[PDB]
Amino acid sequence: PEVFDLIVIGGGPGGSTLASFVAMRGHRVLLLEREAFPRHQIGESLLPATVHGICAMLGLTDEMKRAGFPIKRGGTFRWGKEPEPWTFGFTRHPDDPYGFAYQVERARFDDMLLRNSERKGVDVRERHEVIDVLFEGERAVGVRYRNTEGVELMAHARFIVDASGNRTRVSQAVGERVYSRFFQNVALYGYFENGKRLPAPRQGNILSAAFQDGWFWYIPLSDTLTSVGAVVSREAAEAIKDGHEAALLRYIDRCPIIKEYLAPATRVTTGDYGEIRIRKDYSYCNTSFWKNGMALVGDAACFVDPVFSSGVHLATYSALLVARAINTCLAGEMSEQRCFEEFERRYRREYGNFYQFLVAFYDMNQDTDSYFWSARKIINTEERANEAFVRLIAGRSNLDEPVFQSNFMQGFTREITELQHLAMFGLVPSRDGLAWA
Ligand SMILES: Cc1cc2nc3c(=O)[nH]c(=O)nc-3n(C[C@H](O)[C@H](O)[C@H](O)COP(=O)(O)OP(=O)(O)OC[C@H]3O[C@@H](n4cnc5c(N)ncnc54)[C@H](O)[C@@H]3O)c2cc1C
Ligand SMILES: [Cl-]
Repeated sequence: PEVFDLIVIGGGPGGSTLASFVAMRGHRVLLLEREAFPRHQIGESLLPATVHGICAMLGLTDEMKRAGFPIKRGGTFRWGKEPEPWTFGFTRHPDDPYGFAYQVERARFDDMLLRNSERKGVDVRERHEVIDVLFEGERAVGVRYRNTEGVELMAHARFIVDASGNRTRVSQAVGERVYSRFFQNVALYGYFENGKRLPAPRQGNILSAAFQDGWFWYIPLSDTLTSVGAVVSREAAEAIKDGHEAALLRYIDRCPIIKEYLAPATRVTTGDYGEIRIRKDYSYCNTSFWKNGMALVGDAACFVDPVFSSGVHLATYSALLVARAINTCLAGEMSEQRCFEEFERRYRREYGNFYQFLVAFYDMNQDTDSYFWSARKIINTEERANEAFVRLIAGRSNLDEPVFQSNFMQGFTREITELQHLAMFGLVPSRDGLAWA
């Protein structure tokens, strides 16, 4: 049974990124991926930190350029108080640092990434499904898998990392997955050909649009292809079944901007983009991201919600953080505890930043007759007590007098909240950036 420095379970952006970064330091890594690449996965809109930070460190800048991925300068939102769409840009000027990102076909993007792993020296093996992580001495020491044929084998390493995404079958070995009560949403999504684009030089921007029952994303993948998804209540899903296509089509009709952008369009009916998928119970965090010899990265560890497109960034950032722990420990410096505690602290900080901001962002949409939006509001009480206090001591307690009248990780249990509080409170990289100094 083969011996490695690291075994990575899953070859999406989390797994391939971590594998590459440790192999780049000259270590033995195996990466097992259940599927044969290329394969469809949701998660198409990217951020500059991944495009200009991660992908540059991986040495993929040039290959990204040549791919023909639409260039994402920011996004447009129909969201909040006003009906008119507003826009954001990553930077004030088009070409200054971290100025843009891409809208990617994940099949091609992940494949591109996994191929780069190989070339970086990673032993990647497709059609290989991990079944169990193996423990000895209270430490993760290997995995059981099935290879390309039905054959059950084993492999061993000093470190085992679950990068196997939301359907991980091994994460419970590290911690308990705890679902957010706030982001209790289901996404229903398909692909459309020949749909319209945003104006100006913004054709490649993501568009997200709120309507009465939730919100839509609208991501251009090429001149002809658009990813389109409705994010609605979990409760609505339990009645979209036996009628996937009809549910989405009816949702499209009920969102003006999406209705108009898809009027010229035909839905893809064949291939990987001809299906309409559902994702449910996607918002969660684990009670722990590492134990002893094992770590969780990407969707295996935690996920917030698709608005503002943070998933691939989180996966790739956590991959870098784990890579640094592994590259620093395999060099006999520091300790496993110091390095993996730093990993979890940093990861929870970035996850927490997005969680907090997205709760407030959901809260800012005004739609007073929407059940969906009314149930996705910041739960205050203490601010309302404060406001009443302040009204009183300003001389304004009389609300009938016209002369005078002219929290944290919401939706989570205490355990997640406390872990997040410690990490956020409400080490520096080596010159290489591949380990800790
Ligand atoms: C509705 C929806 C919309 C989203 N939109 C965006 C977006 O616009 N932008 C963005 O950045 N993110 C988006 N995300 C999130 C994004 O999908 C994920 O965050 C991202 O794919 C995480 O990558 P990963 O490497 O951790 O996992 P994955 O991409 O899921 O890859 C894990 C890999 O592990 C493999 N695997 C599974 N089990 C095993 C096993 N037993 N053994 C071996 N291999 C296994 C799988 O085949 C897969 O290839 C969205 C998510 C949802 C739910
Ligand atoms: Cl996301």
